[PDB]
Amino acid sequence: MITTPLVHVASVEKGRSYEDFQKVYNAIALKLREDDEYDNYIGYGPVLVRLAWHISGTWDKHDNTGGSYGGTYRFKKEFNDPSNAGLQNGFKFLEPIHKEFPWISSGDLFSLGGVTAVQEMQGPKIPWRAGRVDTPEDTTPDNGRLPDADKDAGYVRTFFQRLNMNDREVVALMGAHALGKTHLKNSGYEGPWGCANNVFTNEFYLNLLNEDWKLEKNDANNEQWDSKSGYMMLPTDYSLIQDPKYLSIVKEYANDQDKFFKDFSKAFEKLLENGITFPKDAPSPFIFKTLEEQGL
Ligand code: HEM
Repeated sequence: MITTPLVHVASVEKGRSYEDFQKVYNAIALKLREDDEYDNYIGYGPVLVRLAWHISGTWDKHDNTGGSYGGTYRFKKEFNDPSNAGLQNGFKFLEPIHKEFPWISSGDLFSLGGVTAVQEMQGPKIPWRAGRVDTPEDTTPDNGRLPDADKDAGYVRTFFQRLNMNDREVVALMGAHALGKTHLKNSGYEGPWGCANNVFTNEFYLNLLNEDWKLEKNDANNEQWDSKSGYMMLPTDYSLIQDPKYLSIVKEYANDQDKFFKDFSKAFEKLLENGITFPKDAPSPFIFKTLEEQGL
């Protein structure tokens, strides 16, 4: 025995088109607007984006294991990954939604939520594609493919390689750290990254470059970069600044929100599609209208 990389073919939910997804979208979107009290009124947007990434983040380019495709997060093994501590809130918010549209696969719904959360938070438009098919439980990836936080630029670069992401991709995607914040209880990390943490903007790069960062120890006994302004950064975050390579992307993005959003949009979609072979007859990526765009 030899390891051919699996091949995952996207098969659109039987009989669904643009209009159906848009509906899933608006639901998620409306429920975001409605459950505003979550996490100190930060809302469910950031967790939802955290959920889409972590479901895609199990991917291993070599043997085509993990990734969005299978919706394996719905299983225990994955669901209980110490790395996904806190994600249950997102699962919990997506549920009722899955009730209303039972016909959507899990990878599809989970991926779709992140996209929504992104657009709903005024970030860019992320072209999405349907077609992920739930896979059995044995197809769940063992715990541990998710990055550790107490590392450096070397680790982060080596890590992203497994997901086929390059430096510009890594920095673009990291910017999502402007959303939500760290909860000690989840991660051993505590605190926000900046002020506008439920509106997607380039705040993370700016902060990274303009604040006065100091390595301290949290109540969890780990080290984090604290700014006097009350923000924080992970070591992996602070590293985007020690690497010289990384550092000029950060500057470019802190300099142009615009580029930043294009770069992210293209990479986030990639993250969400890693591992899936879409047939050529497959349709194009949809691009959901936001509620606003819809007058809803
Ligand atoms: C080196 C890579 C990464 C590491 C080590 C890292 C780790 C972290 C940690 C530990 C937290 C706090 C979790 C908690 O305590 O609730 C966090 C939060 C989160 N992560 Fe990352 N992150 C990684 C990559 C990224 C990626 C690429 C994305 C999205 C594109 C991102 C999006 C988020 C967001 C939006 C949250 C906020 C979660 C919330 O507010 O509950 N992260 N991540």
